[PDB]
Amino acid sequence: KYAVKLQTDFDNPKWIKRHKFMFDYLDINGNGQITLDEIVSKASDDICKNLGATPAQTQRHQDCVEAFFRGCGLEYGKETKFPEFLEGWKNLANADLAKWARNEPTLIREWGDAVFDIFDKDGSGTITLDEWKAYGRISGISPSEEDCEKTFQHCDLDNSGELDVDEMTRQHLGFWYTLDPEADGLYGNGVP
Ligand SMILES: O=C1N2C=C(c3ccc(O)cc3)N=C(Cc3ccccc3)C2=N[C@@]1(Cc1ccc(O)cc1)OO
Repeated sequence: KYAVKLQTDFDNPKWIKRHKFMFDYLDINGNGQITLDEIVSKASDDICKNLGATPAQTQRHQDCVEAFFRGCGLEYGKETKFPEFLEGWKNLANADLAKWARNEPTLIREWGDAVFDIFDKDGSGTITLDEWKAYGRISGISPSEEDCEKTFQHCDLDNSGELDVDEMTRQHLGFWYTLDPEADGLYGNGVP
């Protein structure tokens, strides 16, 4: 196991292409713009509803999603195009990396906590391969049952073969923020 690299690379076509792929994935209608309203609706009225989240869990998850995407520029009643979106990610990456460097919880970690809570009815605090496939399909970020397995092959699992928020946060920092080579493949062949 290795530490995460905090060095950014916002100019790398690979990092920009990754967020472009996701932006397009979020831009359902392909109108070239998204709104915090769509992101929150996807989070609360789609994902949380279909996973069977309680009212409380759904609210906490919404609060975290709202804070996260506000981090990268989004806002209610405001259309955000890719250019602004990308610039938003640079600021968020910088802001979250600054918090990590001071041992303050990051927005990416807090989003993770909300997601894991939905699958934590017994106290384990982890997510099993089967629950991730569920999340992958419902959220649409990894509908491929195969890619989800690759996610679990890629990540370091606990003694039960289960994924915990600490490891997933490590991976996401590298995948979404630093374009760390060690993170490549986190989502299988589903996200470049
Ligand atoms: O990381 C995640 N995501 C990143 C992006 C995303 C979006 C745009 C970009 O440019 C880059 C990345 N989009 C979605 C899907 C989603 C979007 C909006 C509302 C709800 C869900 C998403 N779901 C997560 C949630 C998560 C977070 C931390 C964890 O430890 C575990 C799980 O799972 O991997």
